Amino acid sequence: LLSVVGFAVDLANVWRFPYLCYKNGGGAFLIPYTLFLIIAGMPLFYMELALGQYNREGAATVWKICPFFKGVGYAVILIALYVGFYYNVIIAWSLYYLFSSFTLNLPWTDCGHTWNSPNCTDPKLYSKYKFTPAAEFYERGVLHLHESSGIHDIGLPQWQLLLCLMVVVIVLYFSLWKGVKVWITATLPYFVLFVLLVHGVTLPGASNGINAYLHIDFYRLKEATVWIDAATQIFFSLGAGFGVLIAFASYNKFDNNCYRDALLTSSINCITSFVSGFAIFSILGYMAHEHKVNIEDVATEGAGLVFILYPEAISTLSGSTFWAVVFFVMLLALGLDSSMGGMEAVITGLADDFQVLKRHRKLFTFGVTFSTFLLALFCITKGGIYVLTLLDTFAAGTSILFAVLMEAIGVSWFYGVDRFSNDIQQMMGFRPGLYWRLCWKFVSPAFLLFVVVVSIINFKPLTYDDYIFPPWANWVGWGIALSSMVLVPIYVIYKFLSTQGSLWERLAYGITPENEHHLVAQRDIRQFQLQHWLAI
Ligand SMILES: *[C@@H]1O[C@H](CO)[C@@H](O)[C@H](O)[C@H]1NC(C)=O
Repeated sequence: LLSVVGFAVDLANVWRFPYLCYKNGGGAFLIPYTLFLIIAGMPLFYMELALGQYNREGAATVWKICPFFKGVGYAVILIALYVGFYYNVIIAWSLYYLFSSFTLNLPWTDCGHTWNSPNCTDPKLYSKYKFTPAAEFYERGVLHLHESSGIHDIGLPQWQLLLCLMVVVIVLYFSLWKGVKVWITATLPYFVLFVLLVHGVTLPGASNGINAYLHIDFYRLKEATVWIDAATQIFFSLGAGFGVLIAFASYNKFDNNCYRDALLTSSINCITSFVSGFAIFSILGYMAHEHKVNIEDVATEGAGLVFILYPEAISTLSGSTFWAVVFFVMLLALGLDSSMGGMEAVITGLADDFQVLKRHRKLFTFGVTFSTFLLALFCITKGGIYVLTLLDTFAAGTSILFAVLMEAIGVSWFYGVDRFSNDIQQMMGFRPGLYWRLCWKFVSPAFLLFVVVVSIINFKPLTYDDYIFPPWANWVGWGIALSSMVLVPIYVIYKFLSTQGSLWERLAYGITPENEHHLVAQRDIRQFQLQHWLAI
């Protein structure tokens, strides 16, 4: 139970799920989330865990089972880097909020400070939500967003955010430069969410919030963005698609039970997400009651909802300083562990691939943490929330859905879901079952392909709150998405143009596992027969 709750909650469930829910309503986002967690989330979580635990390799080198698909591991490592770029910036925000939380008069309470606009209006004394003292502290006091007109005109990095990001990358380096990889980081998210839930239900005007949460709008389900949001958040919360699961299972015992691991992680994720949305909407209803505004336009739908929503919940608690310090220490440590997991996925994959990097661990981890620092300097600029939004919507998006779709395809169709079931039976001692095989070979790939094509053809232009990104920003975002999606066909063409022989024996050498290339020469290969593909 401790092992599954330690990683069942991460920075995703606590930071990204609130604004993805609020942006898409109440249960209107919890319906696709649960359907994808049961249909595609849990099966592919269990598939990645079993793959890593059996093959004993990272994300990139696990594809010695089907060599044409190593581009998928390269893609997930690139996605992990891209996501760490702004995870470190979220941790910088957590550090700045924790540092600001060490006073009796919390800064996000009144409008009497130096960062406040002349239009800062607090209820204690039909407006907009950017004129509340909490949103004024987030935008004008932390981000300094008021000094940039858009993603074209981003300023220089923010000094305080620069120091916070330096501290983050330094602690990450000193946490990863020897460690091949705890009670508080695993128990405190749930305790904080429990306190949040109970104090939210006791708040005035939060019943309107929980009703707006429990009201499921099906016209939102008839459109396509809620499903893309739910799929991407499923793969963020569970960690499938960043190479973290395969890298972490590479170190698990051979007899370890990935079935029970996946089951507990997925069930705890579903319950945690439901109660997380419940508490988030309790606070949002309280804010709509306090600010005399509608619930649908009471806060931002960007990445900074938590840093506006949770400070306002804290300011209502008794002993606001203690609870602010506790919540932001929790957020700091949680996102810190998440970013450590991502960077360790990157390092483990690229070190299992190239041994010159496995022998040189300190230099490689310095190069990894120092590349994620220079490219996170863009997200701590004055217009860095626009770059962070671009990355958040494009780094892991259609890209991660495509990567996980190709993982499913390469494990189920080309390697064999029957071979995978035999390997799983060899690890644990029991066959997966019919539901798991039908989801691995047919249900999850079909749902993921549908979500990918719908994510491409139902693309809405990128926006911040009321800021329409220029078209070139959308082109740059699609370049960010394609930079990892093209690794799969590029590597297929590279592996085909680097193997001697005729067409069919090149194909055979590229779809046969590396350890039994002996049988390729004697022409006894499974995938060239029909009984391999008709196995359901
Ligand atoms: C913001 O304050 C400025 C002060 O000159 C002025 O534009 C107005 O009072 C406020 N703007 C809006 C849109 O309320």
